[PDB]
Parts: sequence; structure tokens; C-alpha cells
Amino acid sequence: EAQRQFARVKLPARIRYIGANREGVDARLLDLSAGGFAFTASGAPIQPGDLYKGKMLFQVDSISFSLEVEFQVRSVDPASRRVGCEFQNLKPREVAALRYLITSYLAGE
Amino acid sequence: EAQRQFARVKLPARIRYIGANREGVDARLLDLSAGGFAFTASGAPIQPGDLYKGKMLFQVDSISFSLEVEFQVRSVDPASRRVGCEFQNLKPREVAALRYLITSYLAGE
Ligand SMILES: Nc1nc2c(ncn2[C@@H]2O[C@@H]3COP(=O)(O)O[C@H]4[C@@H](O)[C@H](n5cnc6c(=O)[nH]c(N)nc65)O[C@@H]4COP(=O)(O)O[C@H]3[C@H]2O)c(=O)[nH]1
Ligand SMILES: Nc1nc2c(ncn2[C@@H]2O[C@@H]3COP(=O)(O)O[C@H]4[C@@H](O)[C@H](n5cnc6c(=O)[nH]c(N)nc65)O[C@@H]4COP(=O)(O)O[C@H]3[C@H]2O)c(=O)[nH]1
Ligand SMILES: Nc1nc2c(ncn2[C@@H]2O[C@@H]3COP(=O)(O)O[C@H]4[C@@H](O)[C@H](n5cnc6c(=O)[nH]c(N)nc65)O[C@@H]4COP(=O)(O)O[C@H]3[C@H]2O)c(=O)[nH]1
Ligand SMILES: Nc1nc2c(ncn2[C@@H]2O[C@@H]3COP(=O)(O)O[C@H]4[C@@H](O)[C@H](n5cnc6c(=O)[nH]c(N)nc65)O[C@@H]4COP(=O)(O)O[C@H]3[C@H]2O)c(=O)[nH]1
Repeated sequence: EAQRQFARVKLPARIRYIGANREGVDARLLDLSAGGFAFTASGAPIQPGDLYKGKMLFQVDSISFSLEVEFQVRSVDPASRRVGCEFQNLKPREVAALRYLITSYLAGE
Repeated sequence: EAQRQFARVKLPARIRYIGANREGVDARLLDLSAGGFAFTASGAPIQPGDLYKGKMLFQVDSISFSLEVEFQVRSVDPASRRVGCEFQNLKPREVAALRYLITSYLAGE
């Protein structure tokens, strides 16, 4: 097994992006980390390697955070339709902020 | 002069609350800190000591943050209509998160 570079957490979170068939997607996140996220595809075709841009929202410490993110699909389980994604081109302070907030959430667990 | 307990910054930020005359307010923030904020009243009556609840939005490191805050008016300059406010009842992790983000903004300056 591989070490995950960023700890993952399950919290209230959502991704909104425009997908392949020009069909807007609104998906609850299965989990989130400073490196990426997962969600259940339940819809249009999606492939490993696909690049999307969207607005991600999540809540930590009663604060709602949202940012525009680009992501790359890293895996698609054709069975469960679980889609694993990696953020692309996040700025240093942005990644740092994500890490801080997720760590703060973890601290609460 | 008095030392400010929390550093203040000028960033894109907004407060939305329901004011005295039941008149909804949407005001850009003059500045923000982990302790409170200021805005120009330009409208209905408002007094030192007034308590309001609203949704505050601000942007740091390309991330948009919003939270429901209760605030107490600490000062009202009847001339410039500058209103200075103090957050009430923020949770420890919430204050810590605010301090972190504002410090991160300051670091960028
Ligand atoms: N390609 C890919 N798929 C991912 C990734 N994260 C989650 N998944 C998929 O999501 C399933 C379940 O993830 P899990 O709940 O965290 O639960 C996982 C996890 O807790 C653990 N696990 C398995 N392999 C690894 C690993 O290489 N590293 C770590 N840290 N945990 C693993 O075993 C459970 C299931 O393993 P899987 O059969 O692989 O089944 C995984 C896998 O199909 C990922 O970064 N890349
Ligand atoms: N929150 C979240 N982020 C995701 C997910 N899928 C991909 N990412 C993000 O994209 C990076 C690369 O994913 P990977 O190519 O599948 O490459 C993964 C994968 O090969 C493996 N891995 C980690 N966990 C599992 C697992 O539960 N099952 C399996 N089969 N592999 C895993 O370890 C590699 C690196 O893991 P990371 O360091 O965490 O790095 C991940 C992670 O930052 C996801 O389901 N949830
Ligand atoms: N009651 C109250 N009013 C506030 C507060 N913060 C800002 N104001 C009001 O906003 C005006 C300008 O604030 P400033 O731009 O930061 O610019 C300020 C600030 O840079 C500085 N200053 C004056 N007094 C103090 C002080 O006691 N502590 C600090 N740290 N700075 C002060 O002088 C400028 C103007 O002084 P002011 O005449 O008082 O005029 C102040 C004052 O009327 C506050 O925490 N409480
Ligand atoms: N971002 C922001 N927060 C505000 C403002 N007004 C009040 N607050 C928040 O509410 C606390 C108390 O404000 P104060 O009663 O006016 O009590 C103030 C006030 O008496 C004085 N003070 C600070 N700056 C100034 C200033 O520029 N001018 C004057 N006249 N007094 C100041 O120092 C006391 C404590 O300052 P703080 O520690 O900063 O603590 C402030 C601050 O956390 C504001 O305009 N902007």
C-alpha cells in the first residue's frame, strides 16, 4: 500500500463542475484532502485523466470555504462509479490554507 | 493610543445583516480583523451597543470564506457614519482560523 501524502477527511462538501456531455454536475464529496477528493459519478461518462474546472465548497469550524479548482481524474472504478481526483495548479498559500483547515478538522476528531 | 489586540487588514469583504428598520444591509468592509470589522453605515439609524447577526464574506488566497457572525457595534462616528464592530461568541477554532487566514494575508503584503 502507498502512503497518502495528505490526510483525508469526510466533511460537508460539494463539487460543481461542467462535465463531458456539457452536463452540469453537483456532487457531494466522499472525502477531501489538500491533494484532492472523491465523489460518486452517478451519471455521464468520465475517464481517468479528464481535466475539469469547478467550484468546490466545504465547511470546517462553522466556516464555509469555496474556491475555483482545476482537477485531474486519477481513477474511475467502473463498478461503484467512485471517482478519485487530484487538484491541479493550486498556489502555495492555497495548499497551505487547505492543509491548515483540514488539520484543524482532524484535530477536532 | 491603545494597542489593537488583532491586526487589521483591508481585503475584499462584505457583511449582510438585517438592521434596525427591518431594512436589509449589504456593506463592503473598510477593514477586518479576528476581533471585528468596520463599515460605512450610509443608511438607517444605528447605535453603539446594537447587536446584529449576519453573514460575512471575505476572500484570502483565492479562497472565499463565509460565516454567520453575531456582532456588537462598538462605535459610531455620527459624522463619517463609520461603524466599528466587535464579533461576539466566536468559537475558539473559528477565531484561530480567522487569525490564521488574516496572518496569511498579512504575510503576502
Ligand atoms: N486509484 C485510487 N483509488 C482510491 C484512492 N483512494 C481511494 N480509492 C478507491 O476507493 C476505495 C476505497 O477507499 P477507502 O475508503 O479510503 O479505503 C481503502 C483504504 O482504506 C485502504 N487502502 C487500500 N490501498 C491503500 C493504499 O495504497 N494506501 C492507503 N493509504 N490505503 C489503502 O483499503 C481500502 C480500499 O482499497 P481499494 O480496494 O483500493 O478501494 C479503494 C479504491 O478503489 C486512491 O488514492 N487511488
Ligand atoms: N481525498 C482524495 N484524494 C485523491 C483521491 N484519489 C486521488 N486523490 C489525490 O490524487 C493523488 C493521486 O492519486 P492516485 O493517482 O490514485 O495515486 C494514489 C494511489 O495510487 C494510492 N492510494 C492511496 N490510497 C489508496 C487506496 O485507498 N486504494 C488504492 N488502491 N490506492 C490508494 O496512493 C497514491 C497517492 O495517494 P495520495 O498521496 O493521497 O495522492 C492522491 C490524492 O492527493 C481520493 O479518492 N480522495
Ligand atoms: N472607537 C473606535 N474607533 C475606531 C477604531 N478603529 C478605527 N476607528 C475610527 O476610524 C477612524 C480611522 O481609523 P484608522 O484608519 O485605522 O486610522 C486611525 C489609526 O491609524 C490611528 N489611531 C488613532 N487612535 C488609535 C488607537 O487608540 N490605537 C491604534 N492602534 N491606532 C489609533 O489614528 C487614525 C485615526 O484615529 P481616530 O481619530 O480615532 O479615527 C478613527 C476612528 O474614528 C476603534 O477600534 N475604535
Ligand atoms: N477590524 C476592526 N475591528 C474593530 C473596529 N472597531 C472595533 N473593533 C473590534 O472591537 C474591539 C473593540 O473596539 P473598541 O471598543 O472601539 O475599543 C478599541 C478602541 O477603544 C481603541 N482603538 C483601536 N484603534 C483605534 C483607532 O484607530 N482610533 C481610536 N479612537 N481608537 C482605537 O482600542 C480598543 C481596542 O481595539 P481592538 O483591540 O482592535 O478591539 C476592537 C476590535 O477587535 C474596527 O473599526 N475595525
